[PDB]
Amino acid sequence: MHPRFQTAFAQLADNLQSALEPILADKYFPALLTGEQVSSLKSATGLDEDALAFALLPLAAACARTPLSNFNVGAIARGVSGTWYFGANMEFIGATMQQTVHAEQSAISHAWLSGEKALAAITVNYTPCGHCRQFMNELNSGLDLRIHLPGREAHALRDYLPDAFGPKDLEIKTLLMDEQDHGYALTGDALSQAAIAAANRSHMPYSKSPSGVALECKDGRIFSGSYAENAAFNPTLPPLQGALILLNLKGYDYPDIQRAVLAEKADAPLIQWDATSATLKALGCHSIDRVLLA
Amino acid sequence: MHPRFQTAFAQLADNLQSALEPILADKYFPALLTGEQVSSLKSATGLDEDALAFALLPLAAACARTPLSNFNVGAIARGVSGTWYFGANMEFIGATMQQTVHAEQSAISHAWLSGEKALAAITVNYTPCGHCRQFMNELNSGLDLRIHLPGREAHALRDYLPDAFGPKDLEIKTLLMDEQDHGYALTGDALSQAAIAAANRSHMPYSKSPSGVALECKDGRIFSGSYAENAAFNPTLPPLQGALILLNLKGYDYPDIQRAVLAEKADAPLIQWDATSATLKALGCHSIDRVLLA
Ligand SMILES: O=C1NCC=CN1[C@@H]1O[C@H](CO)[C@@H](O)[C@H]1O
Ligand SMILES: O=C1NCC=CN1[C@@H]1O[C@H](CO)[C@@H](O)[C@H]1O
Ligand SMILES: [Zn+2]
Ligand SMILES: [Zn+2]
Repeated sequence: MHPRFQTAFAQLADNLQSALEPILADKYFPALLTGEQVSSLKSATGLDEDALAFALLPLAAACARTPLSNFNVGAIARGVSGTWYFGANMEFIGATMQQTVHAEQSAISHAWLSGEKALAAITVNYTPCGHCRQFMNELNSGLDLRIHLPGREAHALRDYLPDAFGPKDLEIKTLLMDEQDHGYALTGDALSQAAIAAANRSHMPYSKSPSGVALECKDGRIFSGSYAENAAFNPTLPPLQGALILLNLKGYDYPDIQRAVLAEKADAPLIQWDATSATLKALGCHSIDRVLLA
Repeated sequence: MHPRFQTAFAQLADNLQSALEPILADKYFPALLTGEQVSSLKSATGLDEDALAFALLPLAAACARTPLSNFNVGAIARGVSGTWYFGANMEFIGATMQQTVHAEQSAISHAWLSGEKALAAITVNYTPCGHCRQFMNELNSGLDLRIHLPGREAHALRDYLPDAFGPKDLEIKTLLMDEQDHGYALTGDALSQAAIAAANRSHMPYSKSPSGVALECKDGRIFSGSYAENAAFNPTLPPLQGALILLNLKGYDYPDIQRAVLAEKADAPLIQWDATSATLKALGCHSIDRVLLA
């Protein structure tokens, strides 16, 4: 078991620990649960989904990286597919506040990047900040998304975001998690191609600047991230962040990072290049390349 | 009159135009109104504050810079001092979504930077995004801040941000707009000293990384910006943005920018350097220096 979970695990109910023991066994437990797994857990404990989800929060929170806040936040996105994805906040020393990732954004991207077509709900161990409520309203699930918090009745997003601002406000018809393929040809080595394919799924109706980032680990494993714009602009998820989310959730660490590539247009109104490099260097990765879309 | 206002102005009621004619006369009308001015306006039109504020929105919106969205948003912060500050969104081509500024952040910083001790209300021509609701909850006015939108009853922030996340959540006691002075000694030329003094007023209880940016225009005018952190991290206002807000609001343009300086600690957990330079270069400013706090 991945040391991160150690303590959390020790804190679970016996019947839960038992059901989990085998799953968390693998150090590379992918911070996610399939329907089947979920079902199994429900049988072993008497928990319902909602209560189960809350019960797991602490494992999700155990994946947090909070050098600054020391405030660990865990979230669980529930796929319409039945799969449940963990998510946790990340803070990067040597960068800026704008590079931070919220437990909520983590889980949702985890899901999205993983191929999830839509979410049904999200559970968080702490009420969501406004930035995250806004982020959520970009999804194809809209204001209907249900949100579960400890010691609270559940609610739809619309409740947490009254008189909401969103894509419609900008006359945008395609939502995040909707299907997209920008059609760029894949080229170069593996890393580049991963980066480009990531750009191909990017959500960028506002600026129209597709981008993607792919990271290669020491063991040759690869994590890639897609750009996701947001109607309110700022809460947009940069492509780098996507990759780092996967990387951390999947059990790796910064130092495991070998080289990275960023793909984007050269003539785009917005440019990820600087922020990607800077942050990566901050994390200690020095090999970064950029590939130009067309 | 500053060409930007041209059309807006043409759209105002006659008695309003009249009262304004003289104020807006100056090309460098500072996008702000003192109590006296306000009073005057009320007398000339029969408007009450709330209605007056709405009536002016279009001038505030006229200060917007929206190369991307083409979506002009105006806001008016009302000082407890009686002064009213304009605010408008800004989008920067060649940068990233995270560098964007919301009409709301503009007005509030305008006020804060100007020396305002606290706000009583804010009026916006469009419902606020979640990022801005969160930004607002960092202020010393808390959830009480009143928010006025067109065709809506007014409300407190708490209404737009139910079950809010904020500074208290992190056990923070000093709010934005509260009084602060970090006490760094001022040194170097004027520009540096402006930058450092800006850092001295910075709000950064979370990361403890004070920073400030000062810009020098062709005419030798100087605009400076203070760093303002936010409990939810991301909605934090970088120091550069502060300066650019002032610069644009006060009637200048990017090209008027001569040289810039950024002051910050070298050993700070967060670092503004990269983003500042990058964005400034994007705006076409090549002279940037950094000064190290101590
Ligand atoms: O992830 C969440 N969710 C609820 C509220 C805040 N945060 C995060 O919690 C820390 C405190 O802001 C930062 O890492 C930030 O991203
Ligand atoms: O300034 C505001 N206030 C209300 C909602 C959005 N925005 C802004 O409006 C444009 C559309 O998101 C961007 O410039 C963004 O900063
Ligand atoms: Zn959040
Ligand atoms: Zn906003």
